[PDB]
Amino acid sequence: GVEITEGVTVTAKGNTEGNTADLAIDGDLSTYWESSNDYKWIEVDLGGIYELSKIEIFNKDEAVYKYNIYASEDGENFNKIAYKNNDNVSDSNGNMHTIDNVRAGKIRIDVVQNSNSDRVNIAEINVFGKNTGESLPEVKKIATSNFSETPWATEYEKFNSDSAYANEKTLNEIKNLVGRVIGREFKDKFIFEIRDQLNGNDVFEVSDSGDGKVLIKGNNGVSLASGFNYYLKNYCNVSYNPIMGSNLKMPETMPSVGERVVIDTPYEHRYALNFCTYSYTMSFWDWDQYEEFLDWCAMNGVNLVLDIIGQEEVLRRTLNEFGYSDEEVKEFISGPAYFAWFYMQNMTGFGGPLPNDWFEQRAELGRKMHDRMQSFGINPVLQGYSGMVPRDFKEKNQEAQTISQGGWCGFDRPDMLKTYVNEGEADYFQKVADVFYEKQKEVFGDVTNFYGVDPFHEGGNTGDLDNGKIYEIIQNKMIEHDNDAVWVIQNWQGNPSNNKLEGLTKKDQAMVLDLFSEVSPDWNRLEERDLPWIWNMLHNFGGRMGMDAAPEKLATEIPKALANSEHMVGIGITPEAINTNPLAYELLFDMAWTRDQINFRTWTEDYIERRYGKTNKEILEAWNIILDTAYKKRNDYYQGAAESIINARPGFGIKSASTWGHSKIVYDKSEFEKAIEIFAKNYDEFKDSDAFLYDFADILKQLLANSAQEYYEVMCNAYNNGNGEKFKFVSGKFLELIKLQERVLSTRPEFLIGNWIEDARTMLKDSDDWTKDLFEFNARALVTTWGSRNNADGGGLKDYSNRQWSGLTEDYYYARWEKWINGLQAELDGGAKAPNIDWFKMEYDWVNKKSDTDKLYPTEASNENLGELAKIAMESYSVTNMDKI
Ligand SMILES: CC(=O)N[C@@H]1[C@@H](O)[C@H](O)[C@@H](CO)N[C@@H]1CO
Ligand SMILES: [Ca+2]
Repeated sequence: GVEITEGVTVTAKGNTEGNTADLAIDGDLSTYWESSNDYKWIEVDLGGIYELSKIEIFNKDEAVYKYNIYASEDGENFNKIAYKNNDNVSDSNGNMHTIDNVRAGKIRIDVVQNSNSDRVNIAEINVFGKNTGESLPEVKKIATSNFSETPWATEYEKFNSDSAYANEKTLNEIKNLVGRVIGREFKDKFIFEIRDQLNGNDVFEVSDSGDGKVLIKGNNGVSLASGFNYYLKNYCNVSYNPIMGSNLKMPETMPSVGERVVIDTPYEHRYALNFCTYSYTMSFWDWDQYEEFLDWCAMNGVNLVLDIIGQEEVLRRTLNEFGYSDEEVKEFISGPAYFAWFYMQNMTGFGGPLPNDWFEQRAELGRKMHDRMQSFGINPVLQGYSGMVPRDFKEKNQEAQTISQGGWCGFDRPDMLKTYVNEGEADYFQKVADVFYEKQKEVFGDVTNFYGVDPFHEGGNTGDLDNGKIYEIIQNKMIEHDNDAVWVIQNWQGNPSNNKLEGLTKKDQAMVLDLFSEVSPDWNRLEERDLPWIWNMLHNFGGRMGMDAAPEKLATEIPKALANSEHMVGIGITPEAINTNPLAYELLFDMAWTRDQINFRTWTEDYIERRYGKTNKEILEAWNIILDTAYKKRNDYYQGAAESIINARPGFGIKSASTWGHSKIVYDKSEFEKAIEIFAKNYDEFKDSDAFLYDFADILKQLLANSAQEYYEVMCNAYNNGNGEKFKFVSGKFLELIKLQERVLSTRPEFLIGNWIEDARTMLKDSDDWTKDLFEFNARALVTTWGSRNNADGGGLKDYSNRQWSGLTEDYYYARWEKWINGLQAELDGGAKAPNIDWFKMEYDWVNKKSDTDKLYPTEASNENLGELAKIAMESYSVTNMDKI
């Protein structure tokens, strides 16, 4: 094990001025590399492959550093060979790590923590090993297939050109949906038929075949699956929701339909998904989860779906034509949990770089999905182009004209190409837009006419440019590459302004999603300008959880809008995550199949019976309590469910966990608790229904969140009044309340942080330790600090995506409240005034832990008895009995 003192080089992706990467290997403890951004790692090339025995690391000062060390012997796979995670200070002796004679040609050191500073540093790194005499192999450049080369193109064109082949494909796939949803044994109890549209509208039919089979007709795959769904819900008491709880118990014999049914929808489009859904929910989904979602979409009538899968390969091909290497593209693109804000032009780089094999795998996932969407008749919304480029685009393309977009929550927005230039100037918008659309075809082929792009989303800068001309040129360029193109435009807090929208010269080739129609509708100005538009329920913000829904508005306002408009072309959901309140989403898509207002109370009565497989007068009573409290119609502005005090940074006078959220419970808390009492009383009868268990946990965790808020206010008066003994008692019950909450959360697999993290770590096959640790960082950061310090704090993003999740509650939310409570108690006991707590440092310490070295979170839910937990909460942690407590 001889020290390697020749041929050693190093790179980094960032450094503060005069603290370059090479200063970590110059044999001088007085010079150091220091990080300047969130790339906190350096990569050492050893000038050959050595079997390493020791790695020695010196820091620039005496802080507590934590870091992870990776090695590669093939040039591609960097696996973890050592780490420091104890709390020892660095000193002048350095830290020496034993390596077990691991072959390595390259080494990565990632300094994730410095107790003294946001920035990390390495003064010296020495490596000890024996030469093997071998050199690393040249690593294969990124290669991806053109669509036309693949079997996907063959199958896609065959569907297009052969109506008989396509109908057989659609009918066979619908049969496969039946098998996946309710069981293979039910596939041959259904006969599916393509029919025509009913006077220009999508339509389905359900009826008896004559021999005890169910005959379902529909004009395309979505209508057929919606007919299948209609039959399950109205004749089988069955309810399908692969994300939020199902009752799939089929009768012993197929129920007969009786009088035939024909049902159509007046909406050309039924739309689903926010850009944000691709991050807060779908970041680590595999094909199995996409297939389920599409089965559920088709069954709920969905036929228009935002689709950004594999767009990284589209952008790689595009930027490669303008002076960007693959490595530079990977630095530009974000990590896997941040594509929502990368493609909305809000942020770059953070969470990356993506692995090299990312690009082909995701292009293949996208092609897989377009085949299934084609079978069903679901239109994807691919990408438009508006001028997004990296900030160094002019450095590489000197004649290009760009506009700096400034910051977004402490992130650097990408630049924007000037949408038009002067005569004599080069028009790189035309150049890059031409390539972008052409490369998108190369990756996926002609799969849709709908394209989504949103310049100046939540900021940016229009420079000297005219707002209307900008939108005129973007649309014209889109139509140039697809004559039937429809630009799908988000409508969010009054933007894009009327002046922007009036620049659209082809109104029929634009479609505006009114993003927030169930709380802050903004479609009148779209309707006035004869712009096709869609009525959308947003409902969910950041995946933040709680009992919250607007069923009365859905049942009334949607048909009212259709009766008072001419350019309402559909309805949709725009949730930032799909993880809460399945009633809201079931009801929205149901409103596609009526032109009249419906009764939301009686609809809910039918819904819960098929959701639980059974019903009675007590369960119905509890849900009418829910309808009169958490789901009651309101007329204020609010973003998502009222937040749980448990999830907020501890402090005085807290009114929300997120920056733009709300913690006020607008219903009577003791009234709502009656729903929990009724669920507990009927637990033993309904416990065989997983959806009942799902909803029980939902209302019970809402109960403990509601009561915790009351205990916090008491806890706060005790301190402000100096009553130490009372504070100790109230805060003791508070922490005990959270402990009980953790047990409730533990019962649901949907609430386990271990599932979120494991999905991140396993979403690619044959990925190295480096990639797994980096993906886990994406998963941990998104639901806590969101970004690093300037994003969480100065940017306002801290706890934006806070989740009432198992494990995360124990190790994050409880830990914060415990540390704050201990500080206040010491002060009240005659100690020094409680220090200010740098919350972000503590939070980022959890963000950077790894599942394979620190603590592995479970993927299996517990067996705790919700009914029993409900009794404990009512007796010892409730609002009703709070004065006895
Ligand atoms: C950090 C975040 O998730 N910000 C989202 C933004 O990305 C989204 O466009 C908007 C409308 O859905 N809701 C939030 C902003 O108010
Ligand atoms: Ca040095």
